[PDB]
Amino acid sequence: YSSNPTFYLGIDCIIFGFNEGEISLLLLKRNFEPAMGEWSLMGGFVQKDESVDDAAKRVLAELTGLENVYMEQVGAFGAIDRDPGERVVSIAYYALININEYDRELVQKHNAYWVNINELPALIFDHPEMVDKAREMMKQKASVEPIGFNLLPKLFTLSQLQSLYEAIYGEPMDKRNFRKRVAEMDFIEKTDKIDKLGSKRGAALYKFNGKAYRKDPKFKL
Amino acid sequence: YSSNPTFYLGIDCIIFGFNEGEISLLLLKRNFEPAMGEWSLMGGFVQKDESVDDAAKRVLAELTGLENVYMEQVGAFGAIDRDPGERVVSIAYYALININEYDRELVQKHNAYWVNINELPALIFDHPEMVDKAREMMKQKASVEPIGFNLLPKLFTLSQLQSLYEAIYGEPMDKRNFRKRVAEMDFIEKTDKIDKLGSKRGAALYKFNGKAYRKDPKFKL
Repeated sequence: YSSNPTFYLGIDCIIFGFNEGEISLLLLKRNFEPAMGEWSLMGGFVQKDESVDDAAKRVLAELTGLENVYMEQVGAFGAIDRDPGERVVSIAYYALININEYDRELVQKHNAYWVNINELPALIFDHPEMVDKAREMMKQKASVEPIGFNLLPKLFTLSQLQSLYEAIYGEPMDKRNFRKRVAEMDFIEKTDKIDKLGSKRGAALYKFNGKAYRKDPKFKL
Repeated sequence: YSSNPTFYLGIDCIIFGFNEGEISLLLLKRNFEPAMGEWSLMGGFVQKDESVDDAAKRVLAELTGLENVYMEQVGAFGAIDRDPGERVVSIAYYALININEYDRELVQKHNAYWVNINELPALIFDHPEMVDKAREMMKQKASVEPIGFNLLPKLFTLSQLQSLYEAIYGEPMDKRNFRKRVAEMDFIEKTDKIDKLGSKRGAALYKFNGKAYRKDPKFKL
């Protein structure tokens, strides 16, 4: 153990949200050094008293004030010169949150903004490569697991769910087949509530229950 | 950067091979401390002069003498007490090699043995959890990419290819549909060579060319 070097261990969060048709990431225009004024993911460092997963949770809560967040580890990024300051190996995670539900004041302190995932600014270091990989993993996984519902409020319309999925895959779906495919899922249940987008339009709301899903975990959408 | 701790950065390789129907891992019965006499993955440590990926390659070559090996990063394992000695965060990779082709002498020095992935001994620390995750990733990926061919010699029979796939999924396939599905792949080409398993039996040999695959990269098996 002792003849080997030690490394600063970074945490970087790719924070996904969904709103009005598009998938956005929560990014920081850095107040601080290095690369001041440039865009980046939310970052921190693993501490001696916490696991790497717990560091991810802390860093995310620091920005958002959110806990019990769906998170996935993306990977350990460890090119020698990835960060020009000192050597840092960073573990990237992605997170899927409800965009109506984070802590606005914390976001303001970090000087963070939501940006459309298809219209991102240049990001520092190897952050573009972290985003690319997290996207692929998320697309891969959201086609066989119900992880997408973390991006939606507890109650959602089918129009929104469809729109979510079109945004995830950058491709429009057949409305007919989609609606059917959802009706065949018992754990996506139709409620007797409606979304009132303005005085003159409504739409039926659904909810996902993970009890019904976990008793029969079949998902493909 | 400087107010944060630094960590020993481990490398752990899950080394997959394929032979006579079954998938095996190359494991070490440790000559050395800690946990002497117990079974583990092949490990090392990231050095100051190498990227994390390059450390993975080195550690694997140390045991096998192999280079240009198909490898995938599995993840950063960072529970505080994962390794009871000092704190180590370890990056697990998996590797897919041709079992006829490694360096026997290096394997002997490390006191490593091939073991059936379904009949593994107890492994130390969080190595079981690394193996579990690498298996899932490998199964997931080998169903949509031609990564399986790294586990086979350059020339293979369809009987072997089938057998490989049955072992990957722990499930027998329909011989008929399988054979057809392969005929529909131009990049799996039939040669005029035969495997001579003993004096009295042969079978037609095929090869994968990644040129033909990369020009039209469609794979599902």
